[PDB]
Amino acid sequence: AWITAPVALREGEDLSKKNPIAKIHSDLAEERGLKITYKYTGKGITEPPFGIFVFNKDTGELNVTSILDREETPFFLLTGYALDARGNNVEKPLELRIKVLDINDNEPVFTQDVFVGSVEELSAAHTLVMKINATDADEPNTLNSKISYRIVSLEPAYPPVFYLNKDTGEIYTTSVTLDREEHSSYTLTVEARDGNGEVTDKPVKQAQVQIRILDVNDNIPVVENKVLEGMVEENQVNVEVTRIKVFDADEIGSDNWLANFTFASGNEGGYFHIETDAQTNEGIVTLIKEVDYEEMKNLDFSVIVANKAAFHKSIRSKYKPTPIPIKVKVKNVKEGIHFKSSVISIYVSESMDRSSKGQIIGNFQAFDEDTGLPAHARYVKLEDRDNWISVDSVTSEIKLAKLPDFESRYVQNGTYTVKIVAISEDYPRKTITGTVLINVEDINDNCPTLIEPVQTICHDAEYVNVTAEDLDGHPNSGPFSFSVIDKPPGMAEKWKIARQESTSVLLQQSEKKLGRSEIQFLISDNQGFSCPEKQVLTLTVCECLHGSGCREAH
Amino acid sequence: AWITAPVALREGEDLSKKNPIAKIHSDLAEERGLKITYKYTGKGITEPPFGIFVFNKDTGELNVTSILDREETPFFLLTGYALDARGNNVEKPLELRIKVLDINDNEPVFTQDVFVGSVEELSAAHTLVMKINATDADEPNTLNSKISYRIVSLEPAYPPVFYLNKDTGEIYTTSVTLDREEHSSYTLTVEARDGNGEVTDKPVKQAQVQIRILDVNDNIPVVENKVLEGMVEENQVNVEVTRIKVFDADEIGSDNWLANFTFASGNEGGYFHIETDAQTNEGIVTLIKEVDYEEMKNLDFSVIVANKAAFHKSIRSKYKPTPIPIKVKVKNVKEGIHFKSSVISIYVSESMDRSSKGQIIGNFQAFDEDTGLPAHARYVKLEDRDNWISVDSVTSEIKLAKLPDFESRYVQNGTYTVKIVAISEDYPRKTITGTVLINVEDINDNCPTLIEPVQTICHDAEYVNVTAEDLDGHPNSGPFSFSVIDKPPGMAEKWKIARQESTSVLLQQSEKKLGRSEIQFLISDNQGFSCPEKQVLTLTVCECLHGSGCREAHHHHHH
Ligand SMILES: *[C@@H]1O[C@H](CO[C@@H]2O[C@@H](C)[C@@H](O)[C@@H](O)[C@@H]2O)[C@@H](O[C@@H]2O[C@H](CO)[C@@H](O[C@@H]3O[C@H](CO)[C@@H](O)[C@H](O)[C@@H]3O)[C@H](O)[C@H]2NC(C)=O)[C@H](O)[C@H]1NC(C)=O
Ligand SMILES: *[C@@H]1O[C@H](CO)[C@@H](O[C@@H]2O[C@H](CO)[C@@H](O[C@@H]3O[C@H](CO)[C@@H](O)[C@H](O)[C@@H]3O)[C@H](O)[C@H]2NC(C)=O)[C@H](O)[C@H]1NC(C)=O
Ligand SMILES: *[C@@H]1O[C@H](CO)[C@@H](O[C@@H]2O[C@H](CO)[C@@H](O[C@@H]3O[C@H](CO)[C@@H](O)[C@H](O)[C@@H]3O)[C@H](O)[C@H]2NC(C)=O)[C@H](O)[C@H]1NC(C)=O
Ligand SMILES: *[C@@H]1O[C@H](CO)[C@@H](O[C@@H]2O[C@H](CO)[C@@H](O[C@@H]3O[C@H](CO)[C@@H](O)[C@H](O)[C@@H]3O)[C@H](O)[C@H]2NC(C)=O)[C@H](O)[C@H]1NC(C)=O
Ligand SMILES: *[C@@H]1O[C@H](CO)[C@@H](O[C@@H]2O[C@H](CO)[C@@H](O)[C@H](O)[C@H]2NC(C)=O)[C@H](O)[C@H]1NC(C)=O
Ligand SMILES: *[C@@H]1O[C@H](CO)[C@@H](O[C@@H]2O[C@H](CO)[C@@H](O)[C@H](O)[C@H]2NC(C)=O)[C@H](O)[C@H]1NC(C)=O
Ligand SMILES: *[C@@H]1O[C@H](CO)[C@@H](O[C@@H]2O[C@H](CO)[C@@H](O)[C@H](O)[C@H]2NC(C)=O)[C@H](O)[C@H]1NC(C)=O
Ligand SMILES: *[C@@H]1O[C@H](CO)[C@@H](O)[C@H](O)[C@H]1NC(C)=O
Ligand SMILES: *[C@@H]1O[C@H](CO)[C@@H](O)[C@H](O)[C@H]1NC(C)=O
Ligand SMILES: *[C@@H]1O[C@H](CO)[C@@H](O)[C@H](O)[C@H]1NC(C)=O
Ligand SMILES: *[C@H]1O[C@H](CO)[C@@H](O)[C@H](O)[C@@H]1O
Ligand SMILES: *[C@H]1O[C@H](CO)[C@@H](O)[C@H](O)[C@@H]1O
Ligand SMILES: *[C@H]1O[C@H](CO)[C@@H](O)[C@H](O)[C@@H]1O
Ligand SMILES: *[C@H]1O[C@H](CO)[C@@H](O)[C@H](O)[C@@H]1O
Ligand SMILES: *[C@H]1O[C@H](CO)[C@@H](O)[C@H](O)[C@@H]1O
Ligand SMILES: *[C@H]1O[C@H](CO)[C@@H](O)[C@H](O)[C@@H]1O
Ligand SMILES: [Ca+2]
Ligand SMILES: [Ca+2]
Ligand SMILES: [Ca+2]
Ligand SMILES: [Ca+2]
Ligand SMILES: [Ca+2]
Ligand SMILES: [Ca+2]
Ligand SMILES: [Ca+2]
Ligand SMILES: [Ca+2]
Ligand SMILES: [Ca+2]
Ligand SMILES: [Ca+2]
Ligand SMILES: [Ca+2]
Ligand SMILES: [Ca+2]
Ligand SMILES: [Ca+2]
Ligand SMILES: [Ca+2]
Ligand SMILES: [Ca+2]
Ligand SMILES: [Ca+2]
Ligand SMILES: [Ca+2]
Ligand SMILES: [Ca+2]
Ligand SMILES: [Ca+2]
Ligand SMILES: [Ca+2]
Ligand SMILES: [Ca+2]
Repeated sequence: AWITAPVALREGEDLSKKNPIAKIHSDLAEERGLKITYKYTGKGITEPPFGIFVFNKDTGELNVTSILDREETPFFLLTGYALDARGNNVEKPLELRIKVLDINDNEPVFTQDVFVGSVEELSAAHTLVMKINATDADEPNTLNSKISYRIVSLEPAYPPVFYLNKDTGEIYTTSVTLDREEHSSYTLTVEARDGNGEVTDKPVKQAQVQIRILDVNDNIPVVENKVLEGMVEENQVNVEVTRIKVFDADEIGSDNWLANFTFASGNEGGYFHIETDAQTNEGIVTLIKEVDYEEMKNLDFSVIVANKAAFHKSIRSKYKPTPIPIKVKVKNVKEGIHFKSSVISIYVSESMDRSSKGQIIGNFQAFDEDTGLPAHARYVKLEDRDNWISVDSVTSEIKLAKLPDFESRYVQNGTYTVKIVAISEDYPRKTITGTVLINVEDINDNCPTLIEPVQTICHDAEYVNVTAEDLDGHPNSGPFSFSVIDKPPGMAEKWKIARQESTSVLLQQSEKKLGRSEIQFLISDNQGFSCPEKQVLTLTVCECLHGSGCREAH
Repeated sequence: AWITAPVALREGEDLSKKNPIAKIHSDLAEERGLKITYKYTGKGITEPPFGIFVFNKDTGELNVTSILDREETPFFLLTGYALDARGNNVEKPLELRIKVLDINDNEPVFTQDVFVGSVEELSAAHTLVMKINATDADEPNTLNSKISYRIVSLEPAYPPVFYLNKDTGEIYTTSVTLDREEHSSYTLTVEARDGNGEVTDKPVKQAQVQIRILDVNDNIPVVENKVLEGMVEENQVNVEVTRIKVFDADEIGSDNWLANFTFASGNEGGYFHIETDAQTNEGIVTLIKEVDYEEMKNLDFSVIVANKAAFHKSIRSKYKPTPIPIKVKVKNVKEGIHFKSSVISIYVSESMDRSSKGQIIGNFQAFDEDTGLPAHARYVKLEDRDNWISVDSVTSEIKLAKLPDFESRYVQNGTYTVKIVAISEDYPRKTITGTVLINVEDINDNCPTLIEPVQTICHDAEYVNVTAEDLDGHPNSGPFSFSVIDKPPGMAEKWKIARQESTSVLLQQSEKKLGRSEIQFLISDNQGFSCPEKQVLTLTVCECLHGSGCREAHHHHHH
């Protein structure tokens, strides 16, 4: 059938000047002579929003009542009827579309009053940072809804490092590089415009953007101290040598900023310890060992600075680790007298051919440690158990009082020890102790003698144990060599040697007669030496009844 | 079916921005996937005026091409079609009316540059004088065509005595009464306006109307204040006596203004005739009968004045006829001698016993008409055929010259007529004639005599007719009495009276022989008189030849 021409009406205006906007009518009223009542139905009449359209039952004319708004109603598809007096259709109901024409009656508005994004420092060009957005409620795919995003102002404005795509709202990084040390945070006011995106004096909606620039370790540390010299006193420990103040441009607090240290050379002795003070970013070096001013050790050392986190690839190999030298000066302190060595060893001999009672054999001179010169003092002897030595009270010269005896009970590991003290003149009177190590030469002045030359065994005895004693130390005692001699003749076969050891021997009589024998030995040193005295063993073999010692009278 | 809502377009305007003004379409194209072509027909496309609308065969859109003028085309009733490729209908053709909206783009204009109308004087209020008209070609029954008639300027502007209905254009009279004697014609300029009848500085078309106030006789005539005496002469006729001048306020020339006259008293004799002069409005009185100064010296009379037309009902019962005095005196004229009567009667007799030859028997005295006295004149006889009279030239005395005879052939009806003339002395000779009628007494002096005493009849005749003659007038002639007398004896018995007429008689003789006879009569008068002479009839009976005359010889004198 025929399509009824649709009606066009503009939004947001009074349309009373266009009424009636439409009129339906049947030719069955005049030609066929029937009273027909017209009525419409549809959105705006029988459906919401109500009270938009009204109609005359008799004429069939249409009427606009209110102002249309296409943002709420894009079109009205209402239908007209022609009814008889009863209420039935005399004509097939027609559809009449009413199109509402768009007008640009609402501005683009941002989804947020404030946008926030972040981008890393030294980012490549055209790196997407973030994206802003807005919406326009007007007719889609028309200039009334085409948004154009623009940058109003910027901080710190110059230079420009952000490009705002006006069509997409995307923000990119430009070809100018970002440097956080130049500008950490960018705050930016944007704008959204309607139509053709033409900048006019019209006040349009605007939001703000806040971009935070992230940090990278692209700045090498630098020492700020003018004078770099350490300072410690003598005989001190756990003291502050120096504080190495270092500057770093990167983000304060971060591992990209935190100073970090390593000894290059000079601390092989382990005299220093270094650690970074994270609050002042100072390298704290301290003494972990006492130093003697007089020994005059050079404690100078060198150190290398870097960041706790590695350097950015952007700056690597542009960095050469150059060791930073640090001289350290030491303070002298009045210490008073001392000995050039706490212990001294003087070597003496047991023989008279070199050692003699009353010969000088050394001194224990006390020096003033500060000036290193000999100081006037009063020396005194100490703990001389067997009175081997004499100490002069003034000159400190030491001389023997006896001939040393290596075999003495007071000698241990071949040494005879003696303490001595020295006292200074004037105040404050200081007392220092010394030690002398008297190493006595062991000479072979002892020969192997029997400890039990006379003894008496049982008849059931299995063997006899002969044992010797040479008080001499190695090698002047060592293993003995035993030798039983044939005196009287035949006896050498009567008394055999079964087993021998280093200082003893086992002896077995073959025939096993019961009586006393005089058995001479020649027991010789490891050097071959032997006693002038004859080593004789008087052994009496007795008849032992079990339990008892020896038989009686019978 | 559904009637398509018509589309409206304003005339006298460019409609390009409104195109396409309309569009038809079928849903059979989209649903059925068929190629359809649309087309329109009607006034503006296929009928004149042409090329006003054009249409797109494919879309079905309509367009207007030129500027419209609804005064030429009020609307366009065209019809749309939907056709397939073959050329047949896929939809019922719909009617699509295109209405043209009016604009007030032409002004009201009068049917004529000038109107003329008429209204009678002192007409009642709201009397329709006339009607003016104007036309507006714009849409009927709209303010664009509602005309408003108004009076621009009137002369005399004041007072307002005309009301012009702005809606109808009709002109009426107001309660202020019109007086044509004050103002005869109103010339009047009117105007016609468009819209709601609002008077603006806009130049609108204007016309002029001319109104004539027609006259009515509502003003009574008035005569001058002088006495109007007149004077005519004696023996004059058809002469102007006087001119009665009369004034009248009504329309000059009209019968409401024309003086009119009726005689009140003094013209019973029919001596005067009056007729009004239409140019001067004067009453022209003229003498239509001669007057005698000796008999009448004054001819005074009266007339009353009115109008030729009747007075208007408004002014009637206010008019009171006042007779106008007209003294007119007659002037004497020398008329000279005259007779106190043109005719005289004189009685005379035929007998000598009273009338005598030479006796005075009357006079014909001439009098001087002016003085009434007897005047000296010379009198003379006239037409006296038989000389019966002598008239004295000096004294006018009349006397016989002969004895009058009643039987005279010159006498007629017993009267004898004779004229007389009198001539005056001094200059000029006036001559007057008189008449004297002389009546004569008839006396019995004639006797009945026979006219033919000698006769000759035939023997075939059975009677003979004898006749007498008495020349006297009645009664002295009258009937006769005849008597045949016995002389000689015997005659009386043979000649017998058969029958007698008044003046004659016939006789029959018994014997009737052939010969002459002597028959004596005594014929007596009606008075008894008879002739002194013997009255004898000599009758000769002759043979006759049964035809006529006497047959034989001597009875003829000669032949
Ligand atoms: C034959 O005789 C020697 C000599 O000793 C005598 O007889 C022994 C049985 C012991 O009673 C001795 O006290 C006595 O002098 C035997 O002695 C051996 O040597 C010494 C003691 O003589 C022992 O040496 C050791 O010393 C270390 C520290 O220096 C200790 O920790 C040990 O406890 C021990 O004292 C050694 O033990 C001892 N030998 C033994 C007991 O077998 C010797 O052994 C005996 N036989 C032979 C074949 O000569
Ligand atoms: C529907 O809308 C139509 C169009 O606006 C309205 O119809 C028209 O209404 C006006 C206003 O009453 C009428 O004109 C008026 O005339 C009066 C006096 O005649 C005058 O005082 C006003 O200033 C105005 O000029 C007009 O005749 C009428 N019809 C048409 C065809 O225009 C109507 O009021 C609306 N309502 C309904 C119920 O349809
Ligand atoms: C920029 O703003 C736009 C517009 O707001 C965001 O786009 C989003 O578009 C979605 C479509 O997915 C819309 O929400 C959706 O509605 C449809 C039907 O109307 C529904 O089917 C989906 O389930 C969803 O609800 C919406 O218009 C819109 N979102 C908002 C919050 O408005 C876009 O995400 C924004 N950009 C950024 C970076 O936030
Ligand atoms: C404007 O219309 C008027 C009135 O309708 C016409 O003029 C007047 O018309 C009347 C009616 O005819 C005239 O009266 C008489 O008309 C009859 C027709 O039956 C005619 O036979 C008579 O002789 C007489 O004319 C009237 O006189 C006439 N006059 C005037 C001054 O209007 C006319 O159509 C238009 N205007 C004019 C001014 O004519
Ligand atoms: C019918 O009316 C339309 C206007 O609605 C005319 O169309 C335009 O004509 C002008 C001049 O040629 C141009 O703008 C375009 O060619 C047409 N369309 C548009 C959208 O502008 C059309 O000319 C009219 N009459 C015809 C076609 O005969
Ligand atoms: C003036 O008007 C009078 C009255 O209208 C006229 O009078 C009549 O004249 C006729 C004709 O002879 C007589 O029969 C009537 O008797 C008259 N009537 C009256 C009332 O007098 C008169 O003729 C007019 N006179 C003139 C000269 O115009
Ligand atoms: C005698 O003759 C005369 C004339 O010839 C006649 O007289 C007649 O008288 C009558 C009166 O009765 C008159 O009319 C005339 O005088 C005569 N007759 C006429 C005119 O016809 C008459 O005929 C004779 N008389 C008689 C017969 O008695
Ligand atoms: C920083 O300290 C690290 C351990 O945290 C240690 O290896 C060195 O002293 C410094 N730097 C590097 C790279 O090792
Ligand atoms: C000194 O002697 C004892 C016994 O001879 C021995 O065990 C010790 O090892 C020696 N001292 C040292 C340091 O060896
Ligand atoms: C005579 O008088 C008579 C009678 O009236 C008349 O008939 C006749 O005409 C008159 N004739 C003459 C001449 O007088
Ligand atoms: C150290 O030795 C003695 C005691 O140990 C003191 O008396 C002396 O003066 C020195 O200070
Ligand atoms: C060394 O020796 C004695 C102890 O034997 C100390 O008391 C003295 O002061 C010195 O330091
Ligand atoms: C020798 O040894 C003593 C302790 O036995 C020390 O105190 C002294 O200083 C010396 O070195
Ligand atoms: C009238 O009559 C005669 C004519 O007969 C005139 O001549 C005479 O003069 C008188 O006037
Ligand atoms: C009367 O008679 C004669 C003629 O009859 C006139 O001519 C004369 O004037 C007189 O008046
Ligand atoms: C007598 O008769 C004559 C005519 O017969 C008149 O004219 C004359 O005036 C007189 O009256
Ligand atoms: Ca809107
Ligand atoms: Ca909108
Ligand atoms: Ca918009
Ligand atoms: Ca940087
Ligand atoms: Ca950085
Ligand atoms: Ca760093
Ligand atoms: Ca020191
Ligand atoms: Ca020191
Ligand atoms: Ca020894
Ligand atoms: Ca020794
Ligand atoms: Ca030894
Ligand atoms: Ca026009
Ligand atoms: Ca018009
Ligand atoms: Ca008047
Ligand atoms: Ca008048
Ligand atoms: Ca008059
Ligand atoms: Ca006279
Ligand atoms: Ca006179
Ligand atoms: Ca006579
Ligand atoms: Ca006589
Ligand atoms: Ca007689």
